[PDB]
Amino acid sequence: MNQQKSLTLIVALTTSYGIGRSNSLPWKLKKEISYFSRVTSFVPTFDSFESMNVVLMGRKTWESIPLQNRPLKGRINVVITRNESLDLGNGIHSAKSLDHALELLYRTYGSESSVQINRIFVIGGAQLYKAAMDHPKLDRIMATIIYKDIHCDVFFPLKFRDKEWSSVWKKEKHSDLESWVGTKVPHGKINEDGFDYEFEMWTRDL
Ligand SMILES: NC(=O)C1=CN([C@@H]2O[C@H](COP(=O)(O)OP(=O)(O)OC[C@H]3O[C@@H](n4cnc5c(N)ncnc54)[C@H](OP(=O)(O)O)[C@@H]3O)[C@@H](O)[C@H]2O)C=CC1
Ligand SMILES: CN(c1ccccc1)c1cnc2nc(N)nc(N)c2c1
Repeated sequence: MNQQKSLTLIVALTTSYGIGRSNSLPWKLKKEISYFSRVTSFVPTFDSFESMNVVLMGRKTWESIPLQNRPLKGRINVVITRNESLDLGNGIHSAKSLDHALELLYRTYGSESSVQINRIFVIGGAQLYKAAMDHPKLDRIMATIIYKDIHCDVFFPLKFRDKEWSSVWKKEKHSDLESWVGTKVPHGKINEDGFDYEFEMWTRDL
């Protein structure tokens, strides 16, 4: 009683699949973070009476977030680590794998509980992204494509926008991005502190 919900991956990456620098983001793009926050937080009106989304993230990503911004507010946060240690935790769930997270989530927020899960997002680590791309339930990438070869030292693990992956991964119409996301979303290049970036949505049949 586990594999009912698909997973969505959300990432901002350069054209050379760069995602990370010295354990942080290699840009500072306030509107891109606003998009990330709205997408990961958005629940249909009828359902936000008790439903919330889930953000699953790697322990190095969790450590990368400024303390003022943990746990990611208004979403259920779950940190994936092989080391059942202590992320001294507000209510900070921890699991040793992406499947252990889902089990913990379905156990914790059951069809009877006061808080109910709406959508489930994987928000990073390269290492956690790698696990997600291998997961049979993952069917959607909310990608922010950043059009600058920004120097990075951590890379998204699977070239999903490249030719070799084009039979599996398909980029959806911008109107299809909107209603999945449930809001008007800028179409085309956005410019914030020197780079062009744009919002994309890719899917892969289960
Ligand atoms: N969209 C973007 O642009 C994003 C960029 N980032 C950036 O990504 C970089 C971090 O990526 P990365 O270093 O790969 O870090 P991760 O966040 O993937 O954290 C890696 C660690 O988390 C745990 N982990 C990850 N996957 C699994 C798994 N499948 N099973 C069990 N444990 C797992 C392990 O923790 P342990 O060692 O405790 O066993 C692993 O050592 C940072 O620069 C951050 O800024 C992060 C999110 C988004
Ligand atoms: C890790 N992260 C973050 C979030 C809040 C504060 C500092 C860092 C972050 C920031 N922006 C993100 N943008 C997208 N499109 N996808 C992600 N997984 C993103 C993740």
